[PDB]
Amino acid sequence: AIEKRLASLLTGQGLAFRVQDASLPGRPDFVVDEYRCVIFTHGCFWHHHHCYLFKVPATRTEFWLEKIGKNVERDRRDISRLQELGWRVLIVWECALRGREKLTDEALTERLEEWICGEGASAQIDTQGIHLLA
Ligand SMILES: [Zn+2]
Repeated sequence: AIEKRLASLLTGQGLAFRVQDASLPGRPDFVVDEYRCVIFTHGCFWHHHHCYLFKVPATRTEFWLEKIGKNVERDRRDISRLQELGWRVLIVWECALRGREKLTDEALTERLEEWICGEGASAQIDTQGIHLLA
């Protein structure tokens, strides 16, 4: 589900990028060839984030937890394969992009500028800032 916010923010920074790229593991939402980095915009429910957007469904609970667990394992392998290929990976969680605690365009823009152009190690952005992936 292509993120409007991010396409316009990346465009404003002067960067060229590909979107929803099926040629790379995980089909990353945005790919910036010039800086060897890819960006995923993950939903907090489907990818099992630890924030307030994560809610356990009251119906077929076990089924849902098993399914979302499998999504997480698949995400870990896609991220490892990308890194083995030489890509840096950023995950921007949904809680940073939409809803009550979302970042301002200014805060979000500054974190993107430093991470892309400063060649930061793989990381993830949430409502509390930027964190390494490992
Ligand atoms: Zn979240």
